[PDB]
Amino acid sequence: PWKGISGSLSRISAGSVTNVWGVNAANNIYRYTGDDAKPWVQIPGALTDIGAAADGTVWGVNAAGNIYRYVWHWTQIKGALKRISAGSRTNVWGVNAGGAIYRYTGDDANPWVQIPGVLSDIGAGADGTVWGVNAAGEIYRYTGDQGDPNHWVKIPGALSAISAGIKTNVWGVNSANNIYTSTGDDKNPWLGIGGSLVDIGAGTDGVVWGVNAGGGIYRWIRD
Amino acid sequence: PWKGISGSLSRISAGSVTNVWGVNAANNIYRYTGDDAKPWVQIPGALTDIGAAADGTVWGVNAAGNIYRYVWDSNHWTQIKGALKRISAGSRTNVWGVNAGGAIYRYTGDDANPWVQIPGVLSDIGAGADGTVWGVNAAGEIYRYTGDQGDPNHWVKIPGALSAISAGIKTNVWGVNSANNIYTSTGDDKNPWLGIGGSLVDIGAGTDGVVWGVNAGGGIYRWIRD
Amino acid sequence: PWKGISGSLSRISAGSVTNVWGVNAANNIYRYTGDDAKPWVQIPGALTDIGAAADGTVWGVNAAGNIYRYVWDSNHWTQIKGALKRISAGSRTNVWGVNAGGAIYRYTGDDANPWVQIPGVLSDIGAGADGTVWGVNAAGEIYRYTGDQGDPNHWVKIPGALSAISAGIKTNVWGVNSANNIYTSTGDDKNPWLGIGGSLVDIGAGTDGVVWGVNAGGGIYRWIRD
Amino acid sequence: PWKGISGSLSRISAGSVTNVWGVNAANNIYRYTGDDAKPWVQIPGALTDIGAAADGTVWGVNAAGNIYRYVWDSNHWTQIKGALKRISAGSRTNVWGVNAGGAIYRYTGDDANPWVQIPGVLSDIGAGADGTVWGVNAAGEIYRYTGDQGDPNHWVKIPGALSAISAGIKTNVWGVNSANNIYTSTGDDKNPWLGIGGSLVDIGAGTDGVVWGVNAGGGIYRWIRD
Ligand SMILES: CO[C@H]1[C@H](O)[C@H](O)[C@H](C)O[C@@H]1[Se]C
Ligand SMILES: CO[C@H]1[C@H](O)[C@H](O)[C@H](C)O[C@@H]1[Se]C
Ligand SMILES: CO[C@H]1[C@H](O)[C@H](O)[C@H](C)O[C@@H]1[Se]C
Ligand SMILES: CO[C@H]1[C@H](O)[C@H](O)[C@H](C)O[C@@H]1[Se]C
Ligand SMILES: CO[C@H]1[C@H](O)[C@H](O)[C@H](C)O[C@@H]1[Se]C
Ligand SMILES: CO[C@H]1[C@H](O)[C@H](O)[C@H](C)O[C@@H]1[Se]C
Ligand SMILES: CO[C@H]1[C@H](O)[C@H](O)[C@H](C)O[C@@H]1[Se]C
Ligand SMILES: CO[C@H]1[C@H](O)[C@H](O)[C@H](C)O[C@@H]1[Se]C
Ligand SMILES: CO[C@H]1[C@H](O)[C@H](O)[C@H](C)O[C@@H]1[Se]C
Ligand SMILES: CO[C@H]1[C@H](O)[C@H](O)[C@H](C)O[C@@H]1[Se]C
Ligand SMILES: CO[C@H]1[C@H](O)[C@H](O)[C@H](C)O[C@@H]1[Se]C
Ligand SMILES: CO[C@H]1[C@H](O)[C@H](O)[C@H](C)O[C@@H]1[Se]C
Ligand SMILES: CO[C@H]1[C@H](O)[C@H](O)[C@H](C)O[C@@H]1[Se]C
Ligand SMILES: CO[C@H]1[C@H](O)[C@H](O)[C@H](C)O[C@@H]1[Se]C
Ligand SMILES: CO[C@H]1[C@H](O)[C@H](O)[C@H](C)O[C@@H]1[Se]C
Ligand SMILES: CO[C@H]1[C@H](O)[C@H](O)[C@H](C)O[C@@H]1[Se]C
Ligand SMILES: CO[C@H]1[C@H](O)[C@H](O)[C@H](C)O[C@@H]1[Se]C
Ligand SMILES: CO[C@H]1[C@H](O)[C@H](O)[C@H](C)O[C@@H]1[Se]C
Ligand SMILES: CO[C@H]1[C@H](O)[C@H](O)[C@H](C)O[C@@H]1[Se]C
Ligand SMILES: CO[C@H]1[C@H](O)[C@H](O)[C@H](C)O[C@@H]1[Se]C
Ligand SMILES: CO[C@H]1[C@H](O)[C@H](O)[C@H](C)O[C@@H]1[Se]C
Ligand SMILES: [Mg+2]
Ligand SMILES: [Mg+2]
Ligand SMILES: [Mg+2]
Ligand SMILES: [Mg+2]
Repeated sequence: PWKGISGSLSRISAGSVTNVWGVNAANNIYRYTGDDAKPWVQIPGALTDIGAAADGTVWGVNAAGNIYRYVWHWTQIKGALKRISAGSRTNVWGVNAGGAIYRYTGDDANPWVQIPGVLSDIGAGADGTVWGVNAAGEIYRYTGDQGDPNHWVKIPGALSAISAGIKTNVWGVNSANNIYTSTGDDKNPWLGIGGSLVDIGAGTDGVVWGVNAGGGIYRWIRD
Repeated sequence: PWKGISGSLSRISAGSVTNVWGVNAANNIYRYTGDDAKPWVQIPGALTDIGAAADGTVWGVNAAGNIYRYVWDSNHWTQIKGALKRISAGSRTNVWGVNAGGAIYRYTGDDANPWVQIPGVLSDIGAGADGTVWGVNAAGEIYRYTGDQGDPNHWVKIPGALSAISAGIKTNVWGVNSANNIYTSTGDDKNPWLGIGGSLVDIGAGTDGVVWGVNAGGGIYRWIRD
Repeated sequence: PWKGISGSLSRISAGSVTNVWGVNAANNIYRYTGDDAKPWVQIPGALTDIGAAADGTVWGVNAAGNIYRYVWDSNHWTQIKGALKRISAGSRTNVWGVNAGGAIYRYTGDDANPWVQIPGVLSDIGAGADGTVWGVNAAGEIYRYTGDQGDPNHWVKIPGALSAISAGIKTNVWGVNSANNIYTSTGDDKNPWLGIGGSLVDIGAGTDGVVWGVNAGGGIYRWIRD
Repeated sequence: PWKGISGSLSRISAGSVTNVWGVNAANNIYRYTGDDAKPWVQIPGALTDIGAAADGTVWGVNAAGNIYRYVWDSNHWTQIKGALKRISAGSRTNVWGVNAGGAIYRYTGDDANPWVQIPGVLSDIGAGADGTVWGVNAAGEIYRYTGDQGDPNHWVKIPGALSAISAGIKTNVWGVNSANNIYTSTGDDKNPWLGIGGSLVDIGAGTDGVVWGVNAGGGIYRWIRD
């Protein structure tokens, strides 16, 4: 099931059990302390989406679309994005307000390359896994680095938010707030997990965190 | 070549050099200690197959078909609903099994609804930390999973014949045939197996390259490269 | 058994076979080179404890209690505000320490506000790449962190007595007691430790299975399995 | 020291102990089997440089400059548009090359638009699983990539001279100079290299610490620590 963790967040990302970040409705930024009794520290800045990777990589975008990378507070990286996901230093993707899709090049002076397609959310994993959903709710998995010249393969179902920590840990929520996890069977690809969430973050190590419409925060209790 | 390790085991699984478990003919459970002078510690419980992952995840099944996950606390094991005969854990997120009728199952991550059936028929399976999955059927035919890579037939047949298989990562795949001959994957599907000297009935191939096996008389071996 | 490695060190930390660091009695800092013929290179600075992670992260504290993180450039170290006496780095995201009054701290990832106090009292701590954390208190009592797993008491006591502890991953946990006796975790909380021949005063257990130690006379050892 | 391994190779790359590939003077391709008694299996195709990652990713270039990625199925290789002379694969997401005019390229993850030029001029490059990238230029000057860390000049020069370099992770960086002398990085940019006994013309340094090399007469060696 799910365990409630005190606090309020509107978007959340989990790269690993030790790297979990979110933003609240007001755009305040928080990182998970590892202490469930005192679970958040506020990190200076303002963001509306955030992507936290297994290796400690953290990227975010603000309401205007400005893009930032955490420097271990924030360095702006040129461009404009509306949603962002970071699975690792080398696998960072986002989408802009118009739905265009970009992947980070690793060159801060020329930081994005556009990837053909249209998406409204995206999840990028440490292992290179990339999944997305479009405005209508259609679901895609990236194949453009695997020889597919149409880049994306549609996977049945409908989701509004998605997160991929690894090939084997992919979760999303539909517009109704129903929660799904990928089965690993493209012909029968989702299994419903009880609960209601509006955003979700799935880590490479299996950790899964989510927030519901009211801002309540949950960690999946797999044991 | 192989280094002989003291003790007696019937099935074995290796996820990493620090997470290697086995079961003996009496169904006792043992974990490798890291010291070849005192290699095994008995973990309470009874199992007939076991899967141990690099991330620490350990799953097992017993003679009745009951399914267990190790909980790393003083309760030791939790029973997960269902019935399985063989099991393999590549990681927390990549756990597969085969039931007594040869049906194939993948763990869903929901203990309340824990398995989805994956099409096919197998007799042994090996799952890895990177999502890699290989299986063998009762006639010895060998398959690698493709159902998460857009293949509507779920599995691709790889030439050869094996009776047990293990695949802790895409790059470390090993099996044995019914005659106890040992093979490792070349990574070339058109020339897929290299014979390795020795004799084993079960094998465990870790994500980190460790390889452990057991032979028909209970003898235990670890692979030595240097 | 242990292989003796030349040189002299007082404390040691191993994150992986390629990231092993120590300090000597003079507070000089050394990094393992990967060649047992010329095993140490002195890194400029002065420290009394050090934590080295598999991901390359290295943290240290000096005799004054000052806290440093290695920056992997010609500046070498950056001072992080606060005071600590012992430190362990499992990864960039999992760094813990204990101060001179036994209070426990976890790194927040914000150098401007770097520590949160975790309830408890300890004298040594070992943090891993998977989030695993073990500690010991001054009476030798042993604890494993549970405060990120819903436990309002933050730690579970594990039977036994140790004075130094290291835990680079859930599956590779080692310690020494005040008499210099060496123990490794069995993974069974009801039968938790296996004695290992040898004698050490500090130990470092890597994510990849590497294990290094130092003895009371400064002697340095690496664990050999094969 | 080095262990000699049978066979003959001209260039080599090691991503992990289980993913090591090379090419010989005839441009034949070989993969390491894991058994030093029968160490190589020829993989069909022709290449002049190769990069093999810990995650299984393998890229290569041929004498014409054509670029290939291994597809782990019976087709073996897929050609990727462009021309390169040297290549290194740290992981699926971190692949770099140098073309015959010394221009530097990073893989974009889009086979239809596969390369972005990174400013600079190099003659060899080594990329790691953690994003680490090192290069050398034709005069032997050594650089480490900083262009993803806010540096508008993209590279920092590290003292010394090398002709081939490999960097499977931040903590395992090795090279050779034009005189075939072997060096490993100390992690101290002000005292950056340790000389290692032996003689090699190419080297591959894995994410897991494995190190392989080849010498001018085709001789193949693996580094042994214990
Ligand atoms: C993460 O939850 C936040 C919440 O969003 C509020 O900002 C509140 C004032 O602070 C809590 Se953290 C105690
Ligand atoms: C990440 O937070 C940003 C914020 O969104 C504003 O752009 C502000 C002007 O700069 C801060 Se960076 C401290
Ligand atoms: C990622 O930022 C994008 C931005 O969203 C615009 O599409 C702009 C036309 O292109 C930049 Se990338 C130069
Ligand atoms: C991922 O982008 C999708 C897009 O959202 C549309 O569904 C379009 C019809 O197909 C593309 Se896939 C090139
Ligand atoms: C993930 O897609 C879901 C979809 O959102 C609907 O809830 C539908 C009723 O079930 C599908 Se899963 C067959
Ligand atoms: C994660 O789903 C939550 C849901 O959002 C509601 O808060 C409900 C009251 O509790 C469930 Se937890 C089964
Ligand atoms: C692992 O080998 C075991 C063996 O299976 C027997 O249980 C025997 C009683 O003890 C040996 Se060593 C623990
Ligand atoms: C793993 O061992 C199992 C055992 O096989 C029995 O099913 C017993 C009922 O439960 C133990 Se675990 C309490
Ligand atoms: C994995 O367990 C299977 C079991 O073997 C049976 O096929 C049963 C009909 O379905 C269950 Se799925 C809980
Ligand atoms: C893996 O399952 C195999 C099965 O063993 C049979 O060979 C059957 C003819 O093919 C299925 Se693949 C759908
Ligand atoms: C792995 O398959 C083996 C098979 O089991 C037989 O030993 C056969 C003689 O050789 C094949 Se490898 C061509
Ligand atoms: C690591 O051992 C050191 C030792 O601590 C002394 O600094 C000595 C001067 O040199 C030996 Se070897 C570098
Ligand atoms: C790690 O070494 C430290 C040292 O202990 C001193 O505190 C000195 C003030 O700073 C050096 Se790093 C400049
Ligand atoms: C980690 O440093 C601690 C320090 O030891 C003191 O307890 C001080 C009162 O609080 C600081 Se937290 C910056
Ligand atoms: C880890 O801290 C321990 C402490 O050392 C004491 O044993 C105390 C009685 O228990 C606390 Se656990 C809240
Ligand atoms: C790790 O704990 C040790 C302890 O330090 C003593 O050596 C005691 C005699 O044995 C216990 Se292990 C039962
Ligand atoms: C890897 O070494 C090879 C060598 O390059 C030659 O192709 C030779 C014909 O066979 C040796 Se061993 C496969
Ligand atoms: C990797 O080998 C290549 C080879 O070099 C040739 O370019 C040929 C045209 O293609 C083979 Se792969 C079909
Ligand atoms: C990597 O290939 C390069 C190539 O070497 C040339 O510089 C060409 C002008 O640009 C291509 Se980028 C497809
Ligand atoms: C890596 O490229 C180097 C290049 O080799 C030259 O040394 C040039 C003077 O500096 C560039 Se760094 C912009
Ligand atoms: C790696 O750089 C080497 C260089 O190649 C020369 O061997 C020189 C004599 O020594 C430097 Se290391 C100071
Ligand atoms: Mg997201
Ligand atoms: Mg098995
Ligand atoms: Mg320590
Ligand atoms: Mg190379």
